[PDB]
Amino acid sequence: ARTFFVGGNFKLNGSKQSIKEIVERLNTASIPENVEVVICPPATYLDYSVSLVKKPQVTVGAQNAYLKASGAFTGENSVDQIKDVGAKYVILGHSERRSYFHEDDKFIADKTKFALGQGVGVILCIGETLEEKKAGKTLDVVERQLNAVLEEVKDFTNVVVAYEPVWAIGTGLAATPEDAQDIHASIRKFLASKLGDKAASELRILYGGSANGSNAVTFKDKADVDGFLVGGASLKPEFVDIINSRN
Amino acid sequence: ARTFFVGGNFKLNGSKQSIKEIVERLNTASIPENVEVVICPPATYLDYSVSLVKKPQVTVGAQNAYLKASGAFTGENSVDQIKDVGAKYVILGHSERRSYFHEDDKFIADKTKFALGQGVGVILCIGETLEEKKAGKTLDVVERQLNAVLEEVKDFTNVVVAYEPVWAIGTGLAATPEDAQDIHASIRKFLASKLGDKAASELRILYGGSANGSNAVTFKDKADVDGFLVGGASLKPEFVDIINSRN
Repeated sequence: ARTFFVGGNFKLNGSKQSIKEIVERLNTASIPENVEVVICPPATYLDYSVSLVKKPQVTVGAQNAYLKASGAFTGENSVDQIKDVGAKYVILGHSERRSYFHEDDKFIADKTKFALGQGVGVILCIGETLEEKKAGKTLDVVERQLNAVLEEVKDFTNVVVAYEPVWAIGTGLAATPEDAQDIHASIRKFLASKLGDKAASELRILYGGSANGSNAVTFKDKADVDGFLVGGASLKPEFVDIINSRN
Repeated sequence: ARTFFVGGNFKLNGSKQSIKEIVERLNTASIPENVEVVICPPATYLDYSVSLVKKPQVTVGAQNAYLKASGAFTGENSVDQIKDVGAKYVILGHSERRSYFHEDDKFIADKTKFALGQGVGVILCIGETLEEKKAGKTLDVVERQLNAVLEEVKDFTNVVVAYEPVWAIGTGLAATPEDAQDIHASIRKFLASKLGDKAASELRILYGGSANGSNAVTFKDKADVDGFLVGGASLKPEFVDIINSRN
Protein backbone atom coordinates (compact mmCIF):
# COMPACT_ATOMS: atom_id res chain seq x y z
CA ALA A 1 0.00 0.00 0.00
CA ARG A 2 1.46 3.33 1.06
CA THR A 3 4.82 3.59 2.70
CA PHE A 4 4.60 5.63 5.89
CA PHE A 5 6.40 8.94 5.38
CA VAL A 6 7.80 11.27 8.02
CA GLY A 7 9.20 14.66 6.92
CA GLY A 8 11.21 16.85 9.30
CA ASN A 9 11.03 20.55 8.39
CA PHE A 10 13.77 22.16 10.44
CA LYS A 11 12.65 25.62 9.27
CA LEU A 12 15.18 28.37 10.13
CA ASN A 13 16.98 26.34 12.77
CA GLY A 14 20.25 24.54 13.23
CA SER A 15 24.04 24.76 13.30
CA LYS A 16 26.64 22.31 12.03
CA GLN A 17 26.83 20.88 15.55
CA SER A 18 23.09 20.57 16.23
CA ILE A 19 22.36 19.08 12.79
CA LYS A 20 25.13 16.51 13.28
CA GLU A 21 23.42 15.50 16.53
CA ILE A 22 20.00 15.14 14.79
CA VAL A 23 21.46 13.06 11.95
CA GLU A 24 23.57 10.79 14.17
CA ARG A 25 20.47 10.16 16.31
CA LEU A 26 18.66 8.94 13.19
CA ASN A 27 21.63 6.84 12.09
CA THR A 28 21.64 5.03 15.43
CA ALA A 29 17.88 4.80 16.04
CA SER A 30 15.43 1.96 15.73
CA ILE A 31 13.60 2.75 12.49
CA PRO A 32 11.26 0.27 10.80
CA GLU A 33 12.03 -1.32 7.48
CA ASN A 34 9.01 0.17 5.72
CA VAL A 35 9.25 3.85 6.51
CA GLU A 36 10.54 6.81 4.43
CA VAL A 37 12.12 9.66 6.50
CA VAL A 38 13.10 12.94 4.84
CA ILE A 39 14.93 15.65 6.81
CA CYS A 40 14.82 19.20 5.41
CA PRO A 41 17.55 21.48 6.79
CA PRO A 42 18.35 25.06 5.79
CA ALA A 43 20.00 25.24 2.37
CA THR A 44 23.30 26.19 4.10
CA TYR A 45 23.42 22.64 5.56
CA LEU A 46 22.03 20.48 2.70
CA ASP A 47 25.36 19.07 1.48
CA TYR A 48 26.66 18.49 5.04
CA SER A 49 23.44 16.70 6.03
CA VAL A 50 23.63 14.35 3.02
CA SER A 51 27.27 13.62 3.89
CA LEU A 52 26.28 12.50 7.43
CA VAL A 53 23.34 10.23 6.65
CA LYS A 54 24.13 6.51 6.81
CA LYS A 55 20.61 5.01 7.25
CA PRO A 56 18.93 3.85 4.04
CA GLN A 57 15.50 4.97 5.23
CA VAL A 58 16.67 8.59 5.57
CA THR A 59 17.05 11.13 2.70
CA VAL A 60 17.40 14.90 2.58
CA GLY A 61 15.18 17.64 1.16
CA ALA A 62 15.27 21.42 0.74
CA GLN A 63 12.75 23.92 2.14
CA ASN A 64 12.10 25.97 -1.02
CA ALA A 65 13.42 26.52 -4.57
CA TYR A 66 12.72 28.72 -7.57
CA LEU A 67 10.91 27.79 -10.86
CA LYS A 68 14.09 28.01 -12.99
CA ALA A 69 17.31 25.98 -12.50
CA SER A 70 19.67 28.91 -13.25
CA GLY A 71 19.69 32.61 -13.97
CA ALA A 72 19.60 36.09 -12.49
CA PHE A 73 17.73 35.27 -9.26
CA THR A 74 19.98 36.52 -6.44
CA GLY A 75 19.19 34.71 -3.20
CA GLU A 76 17.10 31.78 -4.56
CA ASN A 77 17.71 28.04 -4.33
CA SER A 78 17.83 25.80 -7.42
CA VAL A 79 16.48 22.26 -7.73
CA ASP A 80 19.52 21.34 -9.89
CA GLN A 81 21.86 22.48 -7.06
CA ILE A 82 19.78 20.64 -4.46
CA LYS A 83 20.12 17.51 -6.61
CA ASP A 84 23.90 18.14 -7.16
CA VAL A 85 24.59 17.85 -3.44
CA GLY A 86 22.50 14.67 -3.10
CA ALA A 87 19.12 15.86 -1.82
CA LYS A 88 16.00 14.20 -3.20
CA TYR A 89 13.04 16.43 -2.30
CA VAL A 90 11.92 20.06 -2.01
CA ILE A 91 9.09 21.47 0.13
CA LEU A 92 6.86 23.73 -1.98
CA GLY A 93 3.92 25.82 -0.89
CA HIS A 94 4.57 25.86 2.82
CA SER A 95 2.22 28.24 4.62
CA GLU A 96 5.10 30.43 5.69
CA ARG A 97 5.93 31.04 2.02
CA ARG A 98 2.32 31.44 0.81
CA SER A 99 1.61 33.94 3.63
CA TYR A 100 4.63 35.98 4.61
CA PHE A 101 6.39 35.73 1.20
CA HIS A 102 3.16 36.08 -0.85
CA GLU A 103 3.74 32.96 -2.98
CA ASP A 104 0.48 32.49 -4.93
CA ASP A 105 -1.14 29.26 -6.03
CA LYS A 106 0.20 29.47 -9.64
CA PHE A 107 3.74 30.21 -8.37
CA ILE A 108 3.58 27.00 -6.36
CA ALA A 109 2.18 25.07 -9.36
CA ASP A 110 4.94 26.32 -11.65
CA LYS A 111 7.62 25.45 -9.07
CA THR A 112 6.16 21.91 -8.65
CA LYS A 113 6.10 21.18 -12.34
CA PHE A 114 9.67 22.46 -12.68
CA ALA A 115 11.05 20.46 -9.75
CA LEU A 116 9.48 17.20 -10.91
CA GLY A 117 10.87 17.67 -14.44
CA GLN A 118 14.38 18.01 -12.95
CA GLY A 119 14.03 14.67 -11.16
CA VAL A 120 13.47 16.07 -7.62
CA GLY A 121 10.45 14.95 -5.54
CA VAL A 122 8.03 17.49 -4.07
CA ILE A 123 6.47 17.77 -0.58
CA LEU A 124 3.48 19.87 -1.64
CA CYS A 125 1.83 21.79 1.20
CA ILE A 126 -1.84 22.86 1.35
CA GLY A 127 -4.09 24.10 4.21
CA GLU A 128 -6.74 26.56 5.43
CA THR A 129 -6.64 29.42 7.90
CA LEU A 130 -8.63 29.59 11.18
CA GLU A 131 -11.11 32.03 9.66
CA GLU A 132 -11.53 29.78 6.58
CA LYS A 133 -12.15 26.72 8.76
CA LYS A 134 -14.78 28.52 10.92
CA ALA A 135 -16.58 29.76 7.77
CA GLY A 136 -16.86 26.25 6.36
CA LYS A 137 -14.32 26.69 3.55
CA THR A 138 -11.70 24.00 4.36
CA LEU A 139 -12.28 21.73 1.39
CA ASP A 140 -12.87 24.62 -1.05
CA VAL A 141 -9.49 26.09 -0.03
CA VAL A 142 -7.42 22.92 -0.33
CA GLU A 143 -9.16 21.93 -3.60
CA ARG A 144 -8.34 25.42 -5.00
CA GLN A 145 -4.70 25.04 -3.99
CA LEU A 146 -4.53 21.52 -5.50
CA ASN A 147 -6.35 22.55 -8.68
CA ALA A 148 -3.74 25.15 -9.43
CA VAL A 149 -1.07 22.45 -9.27
CA LEU A 150 -3.14 19.97 -11.27
CA GLU A 151 -3.43 22.44 -14.16
CA GLU A 152 0.35 22.08 -14.58
CA VAL A 153 1.12 18.62 -13.11
CA LYS A 154 -0.52 15.45 -14.42
CA ASP A 155 1.48 12.74 -12.56
CA PHE A 156 1.98 12.73 -8.76
CA THR A 157 4.22 9.64 -8.60
CA ASN A 158 7.11 11.73 -7.09
CA VAL A 159 4.81 13.99 -5.01
CA VAL A 160 3.80 13.71 -1.35
CA VAL A 161 0.94 16.02 -0.22
CA ALA A 162 1.11 17.64 3.24
CA TYR A 163 -2.21 18.85 4.67
CA GLU A 164 -1.27 21.43 7.34
CA PRO A 165 -4.08 23.57 8.79
CA VAL A 166 -2.48 26.98 9.17
CA TRP A 167 -3.97 27.44 12.65
CA ALA A 168 -2.19 24.23 13.81
CA ILE A 169 1.30 25.32 12.71
CA GLY A 170 3.47 26.02 15.78
CA THR A 171 0.55 26.67 18.10
CA GLY A 172 0.06 23.34 19.89
CA LEU A 173 -3.53 23.24 18.53
CA ALA A 174 -3.46 20.16 16.29
CA ALA A 175 -6.41 18.83 14.32
CA THR A 176 -8.11 15.84 15.88
CA PRO A 177 -7.30 12.50 14.29
CA GLU A 178 -10.96 12.09 13.27
CA ASP A 179 -11.11 15.54 11.61
CA ALA A 180 -7.79 14.99 9.83
CA GLN A 181 -8.93 11.56 8.60
CA ASP A 182 -12.16 13.00 7.19
CA ILE A 183 -10.33 15.79 5.30
CA HIS A 184 -7.69 13.39 3.93
CA ALA A 185 -10.40 10.96 2.77
CA SER A 186 -12.14 13.82 0.93
CA ILE A 187 -8.87 14.98 -0.66
CA ARG A 188 -8.07 11.44 -1.86
CA LYS A 189 -11.48 10.99 -3.55
CA PHE A 190 -11.08 14.41 -5.18
CA LEU A 191 -7.64 13.39 -6.48
CA ALA A 192 -8.92 9.97 -7.71
CA SER A 193 -11.18 11.96 -10.08
CA LYS A 194 -8.16 13.97 -11.44
CA LEU A 195 -5.25 11.47 -11.35
CA GLY A 196 -7.08 8.09 -11.44
CA ASP A 197 -7.89 5.43 -8.87
CA LYS A 198 -4.43 3.84 -8.86
CA ALA A 199 -2.57 7.09 -8.34
CA ALA A 200 -4.93 8.15 -5.53
CA SER A 201 -4.33 4.84 -3.79
CA GLU A 202 -0.54 5.34 -4.00
CA LEU A 203 -0.34 8.97 -2.97
CA ARG A 204 0.95 9.78 0.52
CA ILE A 205 -1.12 12.46 2.23
CA LEU A 206 0.63 13.66 5.40
CA TYR A 207 -0.80 15.56 8.37
CA GLY A 208 1.18 18.51 9.75
CA GLY A 209 0.53 21.16 12.36
CA SER A 210 1.73 20.47 15.93
CA ALA A 211 2.40 16.78 15.24
CA ASN A 212 4.64 15.48 18.06
CA GLY A 213 5.89 12.37 19.87
CA SER A 214 2.79 12.20 22.04
CA ASN A 215 -0.03 12.75 19.53
CA ALA A 216 1.41 10.88 16.53
CA VAL A 217 0.16 7.53 17.90
CA THR A 218 -3.37 8.97 18.04
CA PHE A 219 -3.41 8.90 14.19
CA LYS A 220 -2.27 5.21 13.99
CA ASP A 221 -5.66 3.82 12.81
CA LYS A 222 -6.51 6.64 10.34
CA ALA A 223 -6.20 4.91 6.96
CA ASP A 224 -6.00 8.07 4.87
CA VAL A 225 -3.26 9.66 7.04
CA ASP A 226 0.02 8.35 5.59
CA GLY A 227 2.53 10.15 7.80
CA PHE A 228 3.52 13.56 9.08
CA LEU A 229 5.25 16.82 8.19
CA VAL A 230 6.90 17.70 11.50
CA GLY A 231 8.28 21.17 12.34
CA GLY A 232 9.35 21.84 15.89
CA ALA A 233 9.53 18.20 16.98
CA SER A 234 11.96 17.40 14.11
CA LEU A 235 14.68 19.19 16.07
CA LYS A 236 14.15 16.93 19.11
CA PRO A 237 14.64 13.27 20.19
CA GLU A 238 10.89 12.64 19.99
CA PHE A 239 11.14 12.77 16.16
CA VAL A 240 12.16 9.11 16.48
CA ASP A 241 8.95 8.32 18.45
CA ILE A 242 6.92 9.82 15.54
CA ILE A 243 8.77 7.59 13.06
CA ASN A 244 7.92 4.56 15.27
CA SER A 245 4.32 5.57 15.96
CA ARG A 246 2.83 2.84 13.72
CA ASN A 247 4.63 0.00 15.45
CA ALA B 1 43.01 54.23 2.28
CA ARG B 2 39.96 52.55 0.84
CA THR B 3 40.90 49.02 -0.11
CA PHE B 4 39.72 48.18 -3.64
CA PHE B 5 36.81 45.76 -3.31
CA VAL B 6 35.52 43.26 -5.92
CA GLY B 7 32.36 41.28 -5.15
CA GLY B 8 31.32 38.31 -7.28
CA ASN B 9 27.58 37.66 -7.19
CA PHE B 10 27.13 34.24 -8.75
CA LYS B 11 23.30 34.60 -8.62
CA LEU B 12 21.44 31.31 -9.31
CA ASN B 13 24.43 29.63 -10.97
CA GLY B 14 26.96 26.99 -10.19
CA SER B 15 27.66 23.34 -9.34
CA LYS B 16 30.18 21.85 -6.94
CA GLN B 17 32.49 21.29 -9.90
CA SER B 18 32.14 24.76 -11.55
CA ILE B 19 32.48 26.54 -8.21
CA LYS B 20 35.60 24.54 -7.41
CA GLU B 21 37.03 25.77 -10.73
CA ILE B 22 36.21 29.40 -9.90
CA VAL B 23 37.78 29.21 -6.45
CA GLU B 24 40.88 27.31 -7.60
CA ARG B 25 41.43 29.93 -10.32
CA LEU B 26 41.33 32.64 -7.63
CA ASN B 27 43.63 30.65 -5.36
CA THR B 28 46.31 30.49 -8.04
CA ALA B 29 45.70 33.93 -9.65
CA SER B 30 48.30 36.67 -9.78
CA ILE B 31 46.51 39.45 -7.84
CA PRO B 32 47.68 42.39 -5.73
CA GLU B 33 47.91 42.03 -1.95
CA ASN B 34 45.81 45.09 -1.18
CA VAL B 35 42.46 44.02 -2.70
CA GLU B 36 39.39 42.56 -0.95
CA VAL B 37 37.57 39.89 -3.03
CA VAL B 38 34.22 38.51 -1.85
CA ILE B 39 32.62 35.60 -3.75
CA CYS B 40 28.90 35.03 -3.16
CA PRO B 41 27.67 31.57 -4.20
CA PRO B 42 24.21 30.07 -3.73
CA ALA B 43 23.52 29.13 -0.08
CA THR B 44 23.77 25.42 -1.06
CA TYR B 45 27.52 26.00 -1.72
CA LEU B 46 28.57 28.42 1.05
CA ASP B 47 30.32 25.94 3.36
CA TYR B 48 32.03 24.21 0.42
CA SER B 49 33.24 27.50 -0.99
CA VAL B 50 34.72 28.61 2.36
CA SER B 51 36.48 25.26 2.64
CA LEU B 52 38.14 25.68 -0.76
CA VAL B 53 39.53 29.24 -0.35
CA LYS B 54 43.33 29.41 0.07
CA LYS B 55 43.99 33.10 -0.64
CA PRO B 56 44.01 35.73 2.09
CA GLN B 57 42.42 38.30 -0.25
CA VAL B 58 39.30 36.14 -0.78
CA THR B 59 36.33 35.65 1.53
CA VAL B 60 32.78 34.34 1.04
CA GLY B 61 29.38 35.95 1.21
CA ALA B 62 25.74 34.93 1.00
CA GLN B 63 23.22 36.35 -1.51
CA ASN B 64 20.34 37.06 0.94
CA ALA B 65 19.19 36.33 4.50
CA TYR B 66 16.18 36.97 6.76
CA LEU B 67 15.85 39.57 9.55
CA LYS B 68 15.85 36.95 12.33
CA ALA B 69 18.50 34.30 13.09
CA SER B 70 16.08 31.44 13.83
CA GLY B 71 12.40 30.56 13.84
CA ALA B 72 9.48 29.48 11.72
CA PHE B 73 10.64 30.88 8.39
CA THR B 74 10.65 27.90 5.97
CA GLY B 75 13.01 28.49 3.04
CA GLU B 76 15.03 31.46 4.41
CA ASN B 77 18.72 31.83 5.09
CA SER B 78 20.08 32.94 8.50
CA VAL B 79 23.05 35.23 9.13
CA ASP B 80 24.02 33.06 12.16
CA GLN B 81 24.18 29.96 9.87
CA ILE B 82 26.12 31.89 7.18
CA LYS B 83 28.59 32.87 9.94
CA ASP B 84 28.66 29.29 11.31
CA VAL B 85 30.02 27.97 8.00
CA GLY B 86 32.75 30.67 7.79
CA ALA B 87 31.20 33.31 5.49
CA LYS B 88 31.77 36.99 6.29
CA TYR B 89 29.20 38.98 4.26
CA VAL B 90 25.62 38.99 3.01
CA ILE B 91 24.25 40.86 -0.06
CA LEU B 92 21.09 42.78 0.95
CA GLY B 93 18.76 44.84 -1.24
CA HIS B 94 19.84 43.40 -4.61
CA SER B 95 17.50 44.69 -7.34
CA GLU B 96 16.29 41.17 -8.11
CA ARG B 97 15.02 40.97 -4.51
CA ARG B 98 13.63 44.54 -4.35
CA SER B 99 11.82 44.20 -7.69
CA TYR B 100 10.83 40.60 -8.49
CA PHE B 101 10.60 39.49 -4.81
CA HIS B 102 9.05 42.80 -3.66
CA GLU B 103 11.50 43.39 -0.82
CA ASP B 104 10.62 46.87 0.42
CA ASP B 105 13.07 49.50 1.74
CA LYS B 106 12.10 48.85 5.40
CA PHE B 107 12.65 45.07 5.01
CA ILE B 108 16.16 45.80 3.68
CA ALA B 109 16.84 48.23 6.56
CA ASP B 110 15.76 45.72 9.20
CA LYS B 111 17.86 42.94 7.56
CA THR B 112 20.92 45.22 7.41
CA LYS B 113 20.67 46.17 11.11
CA PHE B 114 20.19 42.53 12.06
CA ALA B 115 23.11 41.22 10.00
CA LEU B 116 25.56 43.80 11.34
CA GLY B 117 24.52 43.06 14.96
CA GLN B 118 25.28 39.39 14.40
CA GLY B 119 28.82 40.27 13.24
CA VAL B 120 28.22 39.69 9.47
CA GLY B 121 29.21 42.37 6.94
CA VAL B 122 26.70 43.74 4.46
CA ILE B 123 27.00 44.48 0.73
CA LEU B 124 24.11 46.96 0.53
CA CYS B 125 22.65 47.41 -2.97
CA ILE B 126 20.89 50.56 -4.21
CA GLY B 127 19.94 51.85 -7.69
CA GLU B 128 17.35 53.40 -10.03
CA THR B 129 15.29 52.05 -12.90
CA LEU B 130 15.40 53.33 -16.46
CA GLU B 131 12.14 55.25 -15.96
CA GLU B 132 13.46 56.82 -12.71
CA LYS B 133 16.68 57.88 -14.48
CA LYS B 134 14.72 59.42 -17.39
CA ALA B 135 12.46 61.24 -14.93
CA GLY B 136 15.42 62.90 -13.15
CA LYS B 137 14.97 60.81 -9.99
CA THR B 138 18.30 58.92 -9.72
CA LEU B 139 19.53 60.74 -6.60
CA ASP B 140 16.04 60.90 -5.03
CA VAL B 141 15.76 57.08 -5.36
CA VAL B 142 19.15 56.15 -3.98
CA GLU B 143 18.79 58.68 -1.11
CA ARG B 144 15.32 57.21 -0.28
CA GLN B 145 16.79 53.67 -0.24
CA LEU B 146 19.72 54.78 1.92
CA ASN B 147 17.53 56.83 4.25
CA ALA B 148 15.41 53.84 5.10
CA VAL B 149 18.59 51.96 6.12
CA LEU B 150 19.93 54.95 8.06
CA GLU B 151 16.77 55.03 10.24
CA GLU B 152 17.94 51.71 11.64
CA VAL B 153 21.71 51.64 11.03
CA LYS B 154 23.95 54.32 12.51
CA ASP B 155 27.43 52.77 11.79
CA PHE B 156 28.64 51.62 8.34
CA THR B 157 32.07 50.29 9.47
CA ASN B 158 31.15 46.75 8.23
CA VAL B 159 29.11 47.93 5.23
CA VAL B 160 30.04 48.21 1.53
CA VAL B 161 27.55 50.08 -0.69
CA ALA B 162 26.94 48.84 -4.27
CA TYR B 163 25.43 51.37 -6.69
CA GLU B 164 23.82 49.32 -9.51
CA PRO B 165 21.58 51.10 -12.03
CA VAL B 166 18.77 48.54 -12.63
CA TRP B 167 18.89 49.16 -16.39
CA ALA B 168 22.58 48.07 -16.36
CA ILE B 169 22.05 44.71 -14.63
CA GLY B 170 22.64 41.88 -17.08
CA THR B 171 21.93 43.98 -20.17
CA GLY B 172 25.38 44.99 -21.37
CA LEU B 173 24.45 48.65 -21.00
CA ALA B 174 26.75 49.94 -18.26
CA ALA B 175 26.96 53.43 -16.85
CA THR B 176 29.91 55.45 -18.12
CA PRO B 177 32.82 56.00 -15.75
CA GLU B 178 32.07 59.77 -15.74
CA ASP B 179 28.41 59.29 -14.79
CA ALA B 180 29.19 56.66 -12.16
CA GLN B 181 31.88 58.88 -10.65
CA ASP B 182 29.51 61.83 -10.34
CA ILE B 183 26.80 59.67 -8.69
CA HIS B 184 29.25 58.04 -6.30
CA ALA B 185 30.59 61.47 -5.26
CA SER B 186 26.98 62.63 -4.62
CA ILE B 187 26.23 59.50 -2.55
CA ARG B 188 29.43 60.00 -0.50
CA LYS B 189 28.58 63.67 0.18
CA PHE B 190 25.04 62.74 1.24
CA LEU B 191 26.33 60.01 3.53
CA ALA B 192 28.93 62.35 5.13
CA SER B 193 25.99 64.51 6.29
CA LYS B 194 24.39 61.45 8.00
CA LEU B 195 27.33 59.32 9.19
CA GLY B 196 30.11 61.93 9.47
CA ASP B 197 33.21 62.73 7.48
CA LYS B 198 35.35 59.85 8.83
CA ALA B 199 32.80 57.21 7.90
CA ALA B 200 32.12 58.69 4.46
CA SER B 201 35.89 58.78 3.75
CA GLU B 202 36.27 55.09 4.67
CA LEU B 203 33.16 53.67 2.94
CA ARG B 204 33.64 51.60 -0.17
CA ILE B 205 31.12 52.51 -2.87
CA LEU B 206 31.12 49.93 -5.66
CA TYR B 207 29.77 50.21 -9.23
CA GLY B 208 27.74 47.27 -10.57
CA GLY B 209 25.70 46.58 -13.71
CA SER B 210 27.53 44.99 -16.63
CA ALA B 211 30.98 45.47 -15.07
CA ASN B 212 33.19 43.19 -17.13
CA GLY B 213 36.78 42.47 -17.99
CA SER B 214 36.87 45.02 -20.82
CA ASN B 215 35.24 48.08 -19.13
CA ALA B 216 36.53 47.74 -15.52
CA VAL B 217 39.91 49.30 -16.37
CA THR B 218 38.12 52.38 -17.79
CA PHE B 219 37.09 53.29 -14.20
CA LYS B 220 40.69 53.24 -12.91
CA ASP B 221 41.03 57.01 -12.24
CA LYS B 222 37.56 57.64 -10.80
CA ALA B 223 38.33 58.62 -7.19
CA ASP B 224 34.90 57.81 -5.73
CA VAL B 225 34.50 54.38 -7.44
CA ASP B 226 36.05 51.90 -4.98
CA GLY B 227 35.44 48.60 -6.78
CA PHE B 228 32.76 46.54 -8.42
CA LEU B 229 29.85 44.19 -7.76
CA VAL B 230 30.14 41.70 -10.64
CA GLY B 231 27.33 39.37 -11.74
CA GLY B 232 27.80 37.49 -15.02
CA ALA B 233 31.56 38.03 -15.28
CA SER B 234 32.12 36.51 -11.77
CA LEU B 235 31.45 33.10 -13.36
CA LYS B 236 34.27 33.58 -15.93
CA PRO B 237 38.06 33.88 -16.09
CA GLU B 238 37.83 37.64 -16.70
CA PHE B 239 36.79 38.11 -13.03
CA VAL B 240 40.56 38.04 -12.35
CA ASP B 241 41.11 40.84 -14.92
CA ILE B 242 38.57 42.97 -12.98
CA ILE B 243 40.52 42.37 -9.74
CA ASN B 244 43.66 43.46 -11.65
CA SER B 245 42.08 46.47 -13.32
CA ARG B 246 43.89 49.04 -11.15
CA ASN B 247 47.33 47.54 -11.71
